[PDB]
Amino acid sequence: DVQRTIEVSVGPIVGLDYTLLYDTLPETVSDNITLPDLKDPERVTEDTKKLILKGCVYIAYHHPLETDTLFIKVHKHIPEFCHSFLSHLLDDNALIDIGLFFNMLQPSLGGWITKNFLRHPNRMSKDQIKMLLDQIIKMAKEEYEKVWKKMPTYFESIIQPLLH
Repeated sequence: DVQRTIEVSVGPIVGLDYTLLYDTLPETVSDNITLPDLKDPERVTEDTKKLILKGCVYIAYHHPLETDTLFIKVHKHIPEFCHSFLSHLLDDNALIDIGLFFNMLQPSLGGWITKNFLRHPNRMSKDQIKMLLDQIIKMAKEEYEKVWKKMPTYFESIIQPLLH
């Protein structure tokens, strides 16, 4: 029975417990996917990728104490898990154009978003970080070369302060 649990809990992201992830995601997400979907972004539709990513942002916002086993086995690995799903949805030389991305955000977050916040996401509040990550998922489908090509890692850098 040890092998039965290894089979289900272990997947592509090292250290992530896929059974605890499936259990922790909101039912609005888990009503629409299975645990094997979490292990294989390529077999998931674009819209279901976005639904999983939005769920990850939600449980990152509502994370448990960082000493809990659940945090170590799930939340600690959400940045890498989101990087994977984002890469599939959408290079060590390319950069992230903060100035273009700031303009892209004006219709949705222009009332409060600042260049400072985009350079230093750990300076945002938890509510702001959540709003930025949710907005990135909403927009995801020139700008590709400058912003979207680097977004999987930039998104990873934004959600990490949400976890603490």
